Amino acid sequence: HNKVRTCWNEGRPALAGWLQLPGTLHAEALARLDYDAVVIDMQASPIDFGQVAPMLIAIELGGAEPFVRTQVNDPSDIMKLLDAGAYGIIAPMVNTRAEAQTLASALHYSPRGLRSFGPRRPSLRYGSGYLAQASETVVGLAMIETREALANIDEILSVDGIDGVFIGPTDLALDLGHAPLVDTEEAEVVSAIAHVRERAHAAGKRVGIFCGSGGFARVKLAEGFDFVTAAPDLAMLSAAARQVIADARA
Amino acid sequence: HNKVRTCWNEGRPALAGWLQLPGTLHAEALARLDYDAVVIDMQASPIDFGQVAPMLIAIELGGAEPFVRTQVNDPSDIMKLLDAGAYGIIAPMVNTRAEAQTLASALHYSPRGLRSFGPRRPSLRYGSGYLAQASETVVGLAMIETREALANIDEILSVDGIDGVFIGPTDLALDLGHAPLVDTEEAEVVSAIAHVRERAHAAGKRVGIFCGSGGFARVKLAEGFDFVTAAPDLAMLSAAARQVIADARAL
Amino acid sequence: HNKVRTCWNEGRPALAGWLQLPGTLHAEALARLDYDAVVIDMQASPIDFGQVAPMLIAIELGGAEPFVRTQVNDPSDIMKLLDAGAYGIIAPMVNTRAEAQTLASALHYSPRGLRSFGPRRPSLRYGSGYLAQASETVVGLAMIETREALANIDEILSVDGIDGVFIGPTDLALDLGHAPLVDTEEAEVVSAIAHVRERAHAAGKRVGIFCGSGGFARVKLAEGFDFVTAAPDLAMLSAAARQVIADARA
Amino acid sequence: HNKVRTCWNEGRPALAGWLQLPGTLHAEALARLDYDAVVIDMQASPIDFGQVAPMLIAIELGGAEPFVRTQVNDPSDIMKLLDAGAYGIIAPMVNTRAEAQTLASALHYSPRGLRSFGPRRPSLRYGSGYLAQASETVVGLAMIETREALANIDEILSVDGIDGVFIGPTDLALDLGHAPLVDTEEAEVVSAIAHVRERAHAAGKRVGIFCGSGGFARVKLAEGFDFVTAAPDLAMLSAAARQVIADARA
Amino acid sequence: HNKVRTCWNEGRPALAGWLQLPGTLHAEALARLDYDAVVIDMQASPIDFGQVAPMLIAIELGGAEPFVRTQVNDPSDIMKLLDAGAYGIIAPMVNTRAEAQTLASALHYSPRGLRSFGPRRPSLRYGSGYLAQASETVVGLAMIETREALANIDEILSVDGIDGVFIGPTDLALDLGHAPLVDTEEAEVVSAIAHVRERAHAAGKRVGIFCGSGGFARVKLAEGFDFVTAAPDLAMLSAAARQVIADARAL
Amino acid sequence: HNKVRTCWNEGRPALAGWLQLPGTLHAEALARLDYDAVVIDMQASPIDFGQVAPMLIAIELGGAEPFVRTQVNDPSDIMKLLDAGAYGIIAPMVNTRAEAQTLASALHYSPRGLRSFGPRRPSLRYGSGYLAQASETVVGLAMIETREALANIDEILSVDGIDGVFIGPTDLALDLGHAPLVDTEEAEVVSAIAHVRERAHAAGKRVGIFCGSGGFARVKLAEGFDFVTAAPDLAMLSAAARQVIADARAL
Ligand SMILES: [Br-]
Ligand SMILES: [Br-]
Ligand SMILES: [Br-]
Ligand SMILES: [Br-]
Ligand SMILES: [Br-]
Ligand SMILES: [Br-]
Ligand SMILES: [K+]
Ligand SMILES: [K+]
Ligand SMILES: [K+]
Ligand SMILES: [K+]
Ligand SMILES: [K+]
Ligand SMILES: [K+]
Ligand SMILES: [Mg+2]
Ligand SMILES: [Mg+2]
Ligand SMILES: [Mg+2]
Ligand SMILES: [Mg+2]
Ligand SMILES: [Mg+2]
Ligand SMILES: [Mg+2]
Repeated sequence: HNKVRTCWNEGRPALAGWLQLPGTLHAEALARLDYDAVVIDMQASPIDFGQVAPMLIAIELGGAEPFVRTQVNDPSDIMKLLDAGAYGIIAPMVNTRAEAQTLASALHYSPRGLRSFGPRRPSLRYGSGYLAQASETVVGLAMIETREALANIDEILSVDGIDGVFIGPTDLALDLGHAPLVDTEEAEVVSAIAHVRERAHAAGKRVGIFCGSGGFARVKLAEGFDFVTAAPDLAMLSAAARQVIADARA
Repeated sequence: HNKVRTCWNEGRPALAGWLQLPGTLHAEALARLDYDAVVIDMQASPIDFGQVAPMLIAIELGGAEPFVRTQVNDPSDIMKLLDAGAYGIIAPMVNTRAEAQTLASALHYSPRGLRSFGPRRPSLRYGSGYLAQASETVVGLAMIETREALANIDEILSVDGIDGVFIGPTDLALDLGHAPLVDTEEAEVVSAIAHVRERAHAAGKRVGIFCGSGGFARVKLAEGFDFVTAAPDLAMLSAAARQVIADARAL
Repeated sequence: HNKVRTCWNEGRPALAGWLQLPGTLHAEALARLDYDAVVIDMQASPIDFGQVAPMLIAIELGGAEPFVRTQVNDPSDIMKLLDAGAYGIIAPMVNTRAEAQTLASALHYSPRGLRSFGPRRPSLRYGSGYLAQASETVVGLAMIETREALANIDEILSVDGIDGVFIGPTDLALDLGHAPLVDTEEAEVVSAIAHVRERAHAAGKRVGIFCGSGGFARVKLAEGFDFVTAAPDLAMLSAAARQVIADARA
Repeated sequence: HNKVRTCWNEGRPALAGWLQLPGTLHAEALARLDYDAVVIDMQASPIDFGQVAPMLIAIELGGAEPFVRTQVNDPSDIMKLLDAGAYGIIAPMVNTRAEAQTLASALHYSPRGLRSFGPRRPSLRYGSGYLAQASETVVGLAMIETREALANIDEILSVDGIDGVFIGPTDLALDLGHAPLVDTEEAEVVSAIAHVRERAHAAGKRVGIFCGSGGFARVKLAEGFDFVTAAPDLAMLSAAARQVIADARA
Repeated sequence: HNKVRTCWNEGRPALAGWLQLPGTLHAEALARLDYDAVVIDMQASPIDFGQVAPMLIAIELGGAEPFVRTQVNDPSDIMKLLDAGAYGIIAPMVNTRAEAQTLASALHYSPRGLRSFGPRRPSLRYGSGYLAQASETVVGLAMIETREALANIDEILSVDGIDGVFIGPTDLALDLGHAPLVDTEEAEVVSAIAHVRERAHAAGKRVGIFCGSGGFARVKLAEGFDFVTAAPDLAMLSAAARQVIADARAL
Repeated sequence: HNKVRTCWNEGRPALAGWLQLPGTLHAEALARLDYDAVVIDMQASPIDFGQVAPMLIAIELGGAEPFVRTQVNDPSDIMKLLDAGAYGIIAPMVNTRAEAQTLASALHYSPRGLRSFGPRRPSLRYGSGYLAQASETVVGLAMIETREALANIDEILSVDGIDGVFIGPTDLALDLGHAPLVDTEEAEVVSAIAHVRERAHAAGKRVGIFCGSGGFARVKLAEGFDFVTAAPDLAMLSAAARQVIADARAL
């Protein structure tokens, strides 16, 4: 079973890791922590497909559901990843109902979508009965990180075949005319985010958000978020080394 | 100029990072911090030659001195790394004078060593007049992490063409019959490390040490070690994540 | 000369291999067998471009025409591959005349198409006279694997600059509302396939099909197919190991 | 600062290298020569993203501004590269004002464009003030290599958010119905190129051109070109080895 | 637990696959079959360290024990593989007791061997209390494929810290002056293999063998070999394809 | 047939290219020129096993004989390259007869050597009846680039199973106390090279040499060297670019 979906079915949210660094060793290492999922970021990173492919295997062995935030909302790229044992897709810059249908169409075999049939790695996981349950095995979120996304939120949330939406808070803050700051106090950004969540849950759909600290993720979890990511590997690693250095040199 | 040798020339220590994770992005980032050097571990890691080459380029662009802890003390492996712009070499399990001579032979052109001439990247960095300073551009440390190497410390320090030694405290604890624990303070191991430190300085040679934490590294800097590494990327990242998860899930 | 095109000119079909596993050693090994071509599958596989590039070289040394089934019908991806010594392109999910023109446009230098000029590997094969013969050196098939493709078959086959079409029988079976089974007996799927072939040959164009067994490929060859692939490396390798195990344990 | 932009601000053109061969050693080596920039060609080459990523680092260490000629004018591919320390983008086959706006939109953060915010490598170069100066740090050229591009030159040059255009002379010669020859004497091709340059400078925008010899680049430099590339690594390497062989065998 | 050592503990053989082809997709797939272990050949293959690391992860996710046949019997190569989650080691051309001691030294922490401590992947799999069972988590086999190794079988079996040996029948045939043919039954070679088998069991040590076919492997299981590999991916794939082509082109 | 051995059989020299740059595109292109062979330098370069494998395939498709200058003279490294379709081996720093014997052992199947049997690519190229000609399909050269190797030239040439030697003039100049300069004509080094050439031919053995330029290579062909390499890709590319830049920026 999909571990995030089994979180949701058992009435609780998922906490996910977020990797910008390529490779299998930190991926597995983080996956064995009390993360329900680890997201590989193929957008704001040097991670291409050759590197993602072994990292999905690493996360699954680690005991976390492999998730990928794609470079772009592209049906054929999303389908390749599904076939490689990506079991969650987060599509950036989903701004319209049409783009969200485009996302949906990639996540589901006909007749519900137009997903190409060749399930190399999921067939090994789920076996010859994969077709029947393929849809439930995969989690699909549209990212909301523009003013336009915000305006089209109900129409995006109308789209059958996506589990929910995922807030890109830095892109969202920037396009709102504010500082691209993670975990921001900026009142407009904060109200926009709360508005996205309320609309999502009213549409009976799931909402997630990207966090830069445990402190902030704790708060989002308390406010009812279903899928919270904290924190990117490079940011935690950078912060950790800065502390090691200041402690060593004090 | 070698950033580590500059520290040493002004009679100050060098502080170095330590990578077990392949990739250029974290190698550049940590290199931009207040690290004098960044060591790529090619031993206890999934980093092979193909991954190491571009990480060297990134650490150098970062503005730290590129260091490698080799898989093994093998002269052909060491030479190929130096030609790929390793300016720092930490050769593991150097247990005998013969083995220090073998390290030494790789770090120096004839007649001082038998290093092969083909310095693809060094000649790009130091241009004309690289050869004239080749030996000083490179830093070479013999790793002490065995009973045998503890016994043979004086003969290892006698070898002209090495700068000094580098302690592996966990592997030394293990080989002295004790728990292989991070930043060990097992009394006997503490004694053996103190002895190595003193014999390095008595010999006019630099002494360095592997640290798993900022606390231990600060104490080693205070004990006058010349080269302190702190801490491995993977151990810093796992602890960082464990803490972010505990704060996220806290009542 | 293109070995598949020289098959066709000499009044006989091509039998091609089908690789989902990355690497050069099996590629060369299979290429030296009595395969006229080996197809690299960049869709239902972890094969990205970094891995495809050496595999094209391996197949050509092996003595088989390097063919690639792309992730997607994309002009710029197809052009890169041509430039890397892909000499056959099979484009998945070609559903409309417009998408088939899009395919055609990538395969041909102006004025016949809008192929970007920079023929890194074909220049080495064919020399400074490559331009004059570039078109004949490359084989272009549109895949037919949807109901929509089926409906638009004559219009697809109308498009100047494609050699023919290639049936995706599992995607085709699935979208027809049937089991995604290779080498299927399902009567609708079988009639649809026979209909695609008849229309193709009536349009004086070539038709191929993907097979999962030698038994089935034999039949398609007999029915007049011009380009038959059997069988994917992973499927033959999986089947072979299952036999080795049952023989060893009997 | 961007070294090409500082060339232009100081009233002089840029001479750039052009790499079709993957890897870091020749990249750094060429970057330390009296090249102001080195362009990595991801179109007419086997260079994918995994190989480009370390080559950008190599060029920057070498002391030349890392430039990339993309496979295709794609917003999400261009954005990934920016984030990887590509500081110049040359987009091939820019044929219309709309495609040039598409290019522009990728190069600039909102509100001037819709660039996704996650500046992994430029943040390390420029620091926390990167946002304010992001636009100036990057150089954007639209390639003109079709008749259609030629026809739409004023409209392309109208687009705010591109520095200028870059002539693809072989594709341009080919589509003009002439031989795809580098550094061509063909009178129509020569007049078209001179016309592109004149229109560019009249629009107060920058113009570049791809060259195959130092002799030709010298001439383009004299005619007022702002960004001249000479010559592709494989072509110089091939020519050099042919000379070595003829000298050795004489 | 080591799936091979579990087979052995219940006094049953282990059956293992054999990969010469790089990639994670076929390594996972074959690992999901009724193979106890899957050996990655890093000797007679284009598989280097960079490709081997993710194949280990895939075989383990597949649910077979990850095994490696090394390029050479070299302790630093063996240690780096064990730390990357090789739980099974087959070291080629082990011809002398000294060479078995050298294999042995890599497979065990001090004081039983001189394995370096840095178990990145093993500590993730076996968590707390890995060190307490480290030796049993790993399986190490000395390869017998020479005249010299045939002569020295008893002294190789005497070495405490190896589980047993692994026969290379083709390389042994070749070195005994005979055609290097797959699953050879050359009378003299058959005698030499039988002798190795008997001296392994007399010594209380496990004995294994390379098979190129399911037929030969079944006979070896019947002769009581403890570890049988069958058959190499590339040889299984070429024969599979040859047969599909012959059926496709048949009248 | 081996293109180098064919040259030799008709008593003509072989001319070879030399790659320090990873990638298949330039390896194919230069192989299509009038080069008899193309040597991949795995020593003074960032080329590891993973990059070397597909470059061999490209040089062979190019229509030149695939050659490798190894990182080190190590039999397991040499064997794995031959099985990956290296048909030409240049082993560096071969200084003693023992070291030539060690090269020799890797190039030949028993009983003439102890090469492991697993010829994945060679058996694809030469099909049935590869084994019958395996030794002649491969060319092996001992590199002379030291004082020691100059002294021991006669005992190195005595070793049956090597074709001859390959001079590294820069490394030989360096080790003889002189400037390590490209295509050196330092009088003493010229003497040492002439002596090596004469002792190779006296011994009935082939002699080859590293050239950094077409001029030097032409002179060596004229002095009757049997194998001349000219010139490294990276040195040819940097000079080519320097010249294109100087012409571009000229008044
Ligand atoms: Br945790
Ligand atoms: Br963050
Ligand atoms: Br066949
Ligand atoms: Br199939
Ligand atoms: Br210059
Ligand atoms: Br050109
Ligand atoms: K977990
Ligand atoms: K620094
Ligand atoms: K064939
Ligand atoms: K420069
Ligand atoms: K299994
Ligand atoms: K040739
Ligand atoms: Mg965003
Ligand atoms: Mg040398
Ligand atoms: Mg399909
Ligand atoms: Mg063009
Ligand atoms: Mg150690
Ligand atoms: Mg063997």
